[PDB]
Order: sequence, then C-alpha cells, then structure tokens
Amino acid sequence: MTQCPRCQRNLAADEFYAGSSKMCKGCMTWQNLSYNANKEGHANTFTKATFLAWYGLSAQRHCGYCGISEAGFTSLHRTNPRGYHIQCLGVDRSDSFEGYSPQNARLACFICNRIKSNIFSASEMDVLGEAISKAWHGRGIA
Amino acid sequence: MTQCPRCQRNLAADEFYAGSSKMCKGCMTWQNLSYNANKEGHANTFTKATFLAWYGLSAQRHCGYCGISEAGFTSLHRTNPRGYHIQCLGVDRSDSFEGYSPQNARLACFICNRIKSNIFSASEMDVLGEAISKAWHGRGIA
DNA sequence: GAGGCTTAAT
DNA sequence: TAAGCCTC
DNA sequence: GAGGCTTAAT
DNA sequence: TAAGCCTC
Ligand SMILES: [Mg+2]
Ligand SMILES: [Mg+2]
Ligand code: NA
Ligand code: NA
Ligand code: NA
Ligand code: NA
Ligand code: NA
Ligand code: NA
Ligand code: NA
Ligand code: NA
Ligand code: NA
Ligand code: NA
Ligand code: NA
Ligand code: NA
Ligand code: NA
Ligand code: NA
Ligand code: NA
Ligand code: NA
Ligand code: NA
Ligand code: NA
Ligand SMILES: [Pt+2]
Ligand SMILES: [Pt+2]
Ligand SMILES: [Zn+2]
Ligand SMILES: [Zn+2]
Ligand SMILES: [Zn+2]
Ligand SMILES: [Zn+2]
Repeated sequence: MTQCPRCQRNLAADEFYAGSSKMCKGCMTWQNLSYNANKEGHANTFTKATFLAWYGLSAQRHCGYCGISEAGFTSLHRTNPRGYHIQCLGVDRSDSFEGYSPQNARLACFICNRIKSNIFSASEMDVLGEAISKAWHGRGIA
Repeated sequence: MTQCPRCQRNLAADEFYAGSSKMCKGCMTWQNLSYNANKEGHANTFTKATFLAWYGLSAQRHCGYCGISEAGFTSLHRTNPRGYHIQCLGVDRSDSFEGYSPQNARLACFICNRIKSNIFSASEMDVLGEAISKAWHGRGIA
C-alpha cells in the first residue's frame, strides 16, 4: 500500500525488500536486467513498462522450472553474490544464446537459473525443474 | 599400458589425460582431493592407496547421480576453473557438512557436483540425477 | 619428479 | 571442484 | 533520487 | 545473476 519512489506505483509490502532498499522488487529487477544485459553483451528488447507488466506482482510469481513461489524461495534464505538474502525471482533467457526479450524470458528462481546455466535447454530444464519441485515439496515448501 | 611416474601403476591410455600432463587421472584426482580438503577445512580420511582402489579405472567410472560414464562426460567438453577440458569424474562429499572419506564419498561428474553444491541432499540429488540422465540419454550420451 | 595455483555461467 | 603450467 | 558495483559452493 | 551500500 506504499508508493515506489522509482516507478511511482502504488504497491503492497510484498513488492518491497525487507532490508534498507527503497526501490520495489520490479524496479530493482529491471535495473539488474539492464546492467546485466549490457555487462554480458546480451540484447534487451524489454522496456521498463513492458517488463513491469511482465513481472507482475509477488504473490503471482512462481519459478517456471520448479514452481516455487517467490515467498517459498525467500524462505530458503539463499544469498546473492554480494551476500544478501534473495527475496525475489529472476529472469531466465530460455535460449541462453539469445538476449532478454518477452519471447525469450522465463521467470526463474536463482537456484534453477544457476543450475540451467548455459548447460541445459529449457526443455531439459523443465525436466530438472520437476525433480527440484519434489525436493521443495519434500521439505514442505510451495 | 604405460606406467604412471607418480603411483608406479601399469595403466591403459584411458587412465591418462589427453594434454601435456604426466600424472594419471587417479594421481591428479588424489592431489586435488588433498589440496581441496585442506583449502576448504574438510577432513580427509582416505589414504592415497585406499583412494586409488576406490577410484578404480576409467571404463568403470560413472557419475553416481546421473549415470554418465567418464568417456560420456569427457565428450561434453566441459572446462575446469583454469580453462581446461575435464576428462575425469570427481568426488562428491555426500553429506556436504562432512569431509572426504570412504563412507561419505560418492563419484560425481562436475556438472552434478556443482548442481548439488551445498543445496541438495544426496537423496534429493538422486532425483535430480535421474532428470539429468534423461538429458544425456536425449542427446545420445551414455 | 613434487605440488601450488584460480575459480562456469548464471 | 580440476588439468595443465610453472617454479622448485 | 540514480545507478555502479561483485561474483555460491562445488 | 541480485539487494543493499556508497558515491554522486
Ligand atoms: Mg538463465
Ligand atoms: Mg559435492
Ligand atoms: Na499487492
Ligand atoms: Na535480472
Ligand atoms: Na529498447
Ligand atoms: Na508466475
Ligand atoms: Na544460504
Ligand atoms: Na538471509
Ligand atoms: Na523429472
Ligand atoms: Na525429497
Ligand atoms: Na585399463
Ligand atoms: Na577431487
Ligand atoms: Na590420514
Ligand atoms: Na562407478
Ligand atoms: Na564448455
Ligand atoms: Na575442450
Ligand atoms: Na526425477
Ligand atoms: Na531431453
Ligand atoms: Na565468471
Ligand atoms: Na567462492
Ligand atoms: Pt536496489
Ligand atoms: Pt596434474
Ligand atoms: Zn518501483
Ligand atoms: Zn526454481
Ligand atoms: Zn598415477
Ligand atoms: Zn552427473
């Protein structure tokens, strides 16, 4: 129910981080996507507006490989490369040879994203995802 | 059918590397295991002799998670962190909290070893392994 | 002949 | 974690 | 308020 | 790849 000072959207608490960040998850994920694309030499055909509509809202976000919810993934307490608790789902370039685009983008948790790496196709990763989903369901996580 | 200058064993060509290394795969893997254990603060209850018997020979080695053969994995042309073609299977500490030991050791290809990381139990990874095995069998690799 | 190294792509 | 390079 | 950063564990 | 820190 707070407004994000970056996108100006009116949003629930679950669209924000638990730490000292003032940006919403959509804005921070968009910033990362942009910086990452340029750093790695990947094209980016999303605009911020299309990305934000694509990214939707926290309670609707689930990893497209293992099915874990954003809240479920948050409860794993995974850390990012700077050492902070990961609290949102990221974006997989389905075809790892292609860039970020509406057609090539798939929502993915950081565990599945790193697993898939540039080793497995999306099709192959669909299969790994079901196996990962069984680990979560085995731990009591949705 | 060549002797390894380090262990003194009489061994087939498939127990040696394709590059400029003079050490056999068993000797190089043992060296890595020792250095890795000390670098990471893991115990190591293998002796070189028990490790070499445990490690066996190339044609018998298959990853304990995905089932890929050492030759199959070699054909993937994966690279190690120094940038060289990986030509042998490595060792997973089943319980990632425990060190290297006959009881805790499992043979694993570098793909499954990195996937399992310290995220999944051996039991959970058994399940991911079957899914990874389907990717290989789908590519025509045993 | 011995053995320290640097660290995927995501 | 993993194979070759480079200094011993 | 904008946006560059550093890089799991194996 | 991903969230907070720190310099603008
Ligand atoms: Mg990806
Ligand atoms: Mg392991
Ligand atoms: Na909401
Ligand atoms: Na991103
Ligand atoms: Na554009
Ligand atoms: Na979703
Ligand atoms: Na963690
Ligand atoms: Na945490
Ligand atoms: Na599966
Ligand atoms: Na399980
Ligand atoms: Na032989
Ligand atoms: Na090893
Ligand atoms: Na000992
Ligand atoms: Na085996
Ligand atoms: Na490769
Ligand atoms: Na190669
Ligand atoms: Na499975
Ligand atoms: Na397949
Ligand atoms: Na890298
Ligand atoms: Na590290
Ligand atoms: Pt941020
Ligand atoms: Pt070597
Ligand atoms: Zn925002
Ligand atoms: Zn996932
Ligand atoms: Zn040897
Ligand atoms: Zn494997």
